[PDB]
Amino acid sequence: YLPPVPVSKVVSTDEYVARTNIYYHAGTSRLLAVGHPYFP
Amino acid sequence: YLPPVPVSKVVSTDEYVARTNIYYHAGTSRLLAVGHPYFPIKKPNNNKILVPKVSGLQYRVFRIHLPDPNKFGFPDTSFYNPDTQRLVWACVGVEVGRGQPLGVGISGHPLLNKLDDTENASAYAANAGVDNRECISMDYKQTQLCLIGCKPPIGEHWGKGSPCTNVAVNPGDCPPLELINTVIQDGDMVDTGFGAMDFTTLQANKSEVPLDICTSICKYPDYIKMVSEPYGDSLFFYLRREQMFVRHLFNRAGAVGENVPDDLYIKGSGSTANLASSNYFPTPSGSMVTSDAQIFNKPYWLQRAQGHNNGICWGNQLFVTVVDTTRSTNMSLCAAISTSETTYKNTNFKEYLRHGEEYDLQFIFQLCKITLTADVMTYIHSMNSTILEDWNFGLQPPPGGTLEDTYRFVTSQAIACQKHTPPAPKEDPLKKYTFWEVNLKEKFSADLDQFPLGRKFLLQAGLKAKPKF
Amino acid sequence: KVVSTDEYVARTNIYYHAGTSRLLAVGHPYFPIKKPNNNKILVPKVSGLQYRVFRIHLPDPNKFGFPDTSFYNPDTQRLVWACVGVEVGRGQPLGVGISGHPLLNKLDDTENASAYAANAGVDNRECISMDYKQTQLCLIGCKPPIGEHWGKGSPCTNVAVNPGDCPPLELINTVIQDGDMVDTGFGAMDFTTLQANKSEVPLDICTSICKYPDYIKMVSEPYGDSLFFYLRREQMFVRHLFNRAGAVGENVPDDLYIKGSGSTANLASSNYFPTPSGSMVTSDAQIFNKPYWLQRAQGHNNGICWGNQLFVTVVDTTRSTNMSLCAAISTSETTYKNTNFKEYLRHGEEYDLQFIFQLCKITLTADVMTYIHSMNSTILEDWNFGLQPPPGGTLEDTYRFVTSQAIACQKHTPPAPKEDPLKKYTFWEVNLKEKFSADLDQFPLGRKFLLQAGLKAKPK
Amino acid sequence: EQMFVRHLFNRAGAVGENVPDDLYIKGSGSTANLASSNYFPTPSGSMVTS
Repeated sequence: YLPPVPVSKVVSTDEYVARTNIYYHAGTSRLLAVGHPYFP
Repeated sequence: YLPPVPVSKVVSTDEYVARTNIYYHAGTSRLLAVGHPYFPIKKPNNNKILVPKVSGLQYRVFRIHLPDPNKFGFPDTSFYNPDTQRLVWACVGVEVGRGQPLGVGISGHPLLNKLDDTENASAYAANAGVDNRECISMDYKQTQLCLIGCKPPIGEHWGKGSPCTNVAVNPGDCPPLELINTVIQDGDMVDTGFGAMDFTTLQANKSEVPLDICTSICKYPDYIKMVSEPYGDSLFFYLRREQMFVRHLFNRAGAVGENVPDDLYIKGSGSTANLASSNYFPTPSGSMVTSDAQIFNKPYWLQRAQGHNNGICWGNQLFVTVVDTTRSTNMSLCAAISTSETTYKNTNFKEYLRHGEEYDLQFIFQLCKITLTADVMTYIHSMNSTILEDWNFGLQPPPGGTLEDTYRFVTSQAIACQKHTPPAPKEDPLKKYTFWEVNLKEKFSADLDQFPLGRKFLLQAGLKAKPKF
Repeated sequence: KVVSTDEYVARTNIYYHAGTSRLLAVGHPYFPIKKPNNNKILVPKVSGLQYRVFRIHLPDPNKFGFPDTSFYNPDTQRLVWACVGVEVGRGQPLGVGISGHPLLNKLDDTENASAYAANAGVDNRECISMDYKQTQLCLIGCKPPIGEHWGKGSPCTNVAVNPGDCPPLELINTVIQDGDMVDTGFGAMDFTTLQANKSEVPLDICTSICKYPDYIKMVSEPYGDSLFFYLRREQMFVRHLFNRAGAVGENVPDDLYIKGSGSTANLASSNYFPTPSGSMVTSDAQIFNKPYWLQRAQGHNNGICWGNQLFVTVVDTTRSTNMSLCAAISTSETTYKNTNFKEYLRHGEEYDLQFIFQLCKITLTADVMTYIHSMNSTILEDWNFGLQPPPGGTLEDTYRFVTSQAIACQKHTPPAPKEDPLKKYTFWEVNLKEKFSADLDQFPLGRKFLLQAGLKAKPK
Repeated sequence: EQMFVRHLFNRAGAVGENVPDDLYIKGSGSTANLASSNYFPTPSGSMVTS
């Protein structure tokens, strides 16, 4: 044997991507849920 | 007194070996096993096993073959002469994956020699009848360990040998004890905290412990004798954590072997006319299990080991032995033989017990070459000569002797002559010793980047693998 | 003005190592085994709770030449060994053992009682057991470990002691011997003398005097050569609360309470004692199977072992596990019976010792000679410096004596093979004399000694 | 995550399979019959910390 190299490399994303200067944020107000534990 | 020179004094393997630039990886998909904890399942009339007996407390023994490097060419092979030299694999780093959700299992026995509680008793105990054995269970000591090296792990246990002959042994005598080393086989049992020995021979009652261990010989590793090896190639590395604590205190019940000399106490009377049995044994109790003390699912990195081997695996062969108590959870399910009747009854439901097992192995490796001179050849031939066979110098070949030309005579076998059978498959002397097997031979790859584990190997050494575009 | 030994001593370039194969011991925990009529022991009594005492001889260095001996004058000087580093191997699978006693003075539970207790009969003793305090310790030095215990002395004579009096107490040092017992948390004393009942504690300790080290007096030694080093870890916690039952020695003055009646007409016994309870054992708190490295110790000895002698004493509670097996006197009958099975109890023991050593020389002057001779002069005997001119002008041999004409009756001088004056004090023994080797590389332990200082692995 | 043991119980129902005898010795009287073999733990949460 010898390994053939039929591979496309799957690559680290940080290769082609490019980082910018800008940031944002958003968030929910809050979440609230009520129910019974044992059965519906 | 010196006294002489030659030993030649075993050396650090890192002397003559040289390290290369290339690395590889391969790993199994994964492994799973299913089997009842308590006893194996077989057809009642037959001896053939219907279902294999498996439980976490069974040890695991992994044997792993590697394909001969020197069959395996390279992208650029020029950098060495394959004639004057050889290639040998080296093991840099190792991982053990374990995927089950963590939880404790357990065992018991239906009949167990017991008197009563020793912790608190209002009045003196009752008279000893026949067979007060009861159905009681306990948890085993929690434990984690890991073992790696090219030679099988070396075990030890208590056991009975032959009493020196002066007094003729009568039935009921105390059999003498002997300390015994042995090779470790799969399916063997961890200590429960009762120590490594043979219950089968030394325990006649057969009821003195919970089932799982009653049959076989629990064994335990001796770091000393192992690490004591001159080459260290038994094991070059290991880790362990374990803990235990007391829960209950009981009494054996049976014929007293010996009574304490009176002078160690004072005569009783009435309820105290007689002395209760002297025996006591603890009930081991596992403790809080944490995600922290898990020693797995985390990479390891080796450079220097107590032995002189540095990650060298001779004969394309490598051993790993690992045992966990943490996944011991036993799921229990029920099947209904009759689905119609709407009144609950204990009659309708059989019960079975099956236990899950989840392993994975991923092994880094490094590549190495060896120069040959006499001293070289000598030094090896001392260590293990069998190694030489699978390699080809040169063979020796025989300066060590040649066969005298086996007789081949043309006979139908119907002629008056003996049988002859064409020989020689066997390459393993240890084939006597059974244990779990996996083959990797096909799985190697030359690019770390594509695997989860490896890229850490990069990250530890940094060094972009060179994905530029 | 005692001085730091490191003043006059000088350190050499050479090291050695040797060690035992292993040590192995078997015995029964609770009492020794002997032929019933005889006094001869059939099986030795052994349990982890017994202390261990290791005595180790070294061969005289100055009998032992060197590859190149030129670097010193063996006449003007000597050679003495030094102990750099030490290891204790322990191989058993870790697990806790236990003890009890079939008869124990007890009343009833003190923790919760619905109604007042019953009337005291005669002998309510019961069969109850407990776990001992888990403990680990280590001891190293050239003089034996000094123990201490409670004990009874002689009361001053004013009042004549009547039976039933409180014996006064005495604090007593002694040399520590093998087979002696750790504290259970009941403190070092003699039960045998001070406890008449003999049933008040579980068996193992009932016989002998448990003892405990006094760091003070020991470390108080002016030369420190008792022990130069040590470590300890231990823990305990409560489990149960009980009452003695017996004749009241003294009643509390009433004013400390109010009179009862009915059920409360009488006062229950005042006594209480805890039941010690060992805790969860871990692989971490194990202090063993790991190297040690000494440079400076509290005493002025720096690893000097005089008289080729060295002491190690170590006790563990962690391996106390007691395996129990059964033999069948009748193998035939298929109906289970408690009749068929005798029971025995045996307990395992595993030790190993590996000792680094360093090599050292001593110059002599008067000041030298004096200062030693002060410390321990017996040391000078085993060396060659001390002279000591002898006498002995004339003798008369009269030969021959069996000839039965009476010349005097005869030779009386055996008395001095005696070397150890402590030969009275028995304890476990091992001889290393034969085992030394000159090269660390071939041993598991040593190469670490290299690694700690690095240095070359040496060529090839 | 973390867990530890609290109690030890027995299923009750039709026995799926009986252990081969040779792993024990015949009972009698109270021991004439074998209790069910099963066991299962009762998991117990532990001290929660901030």
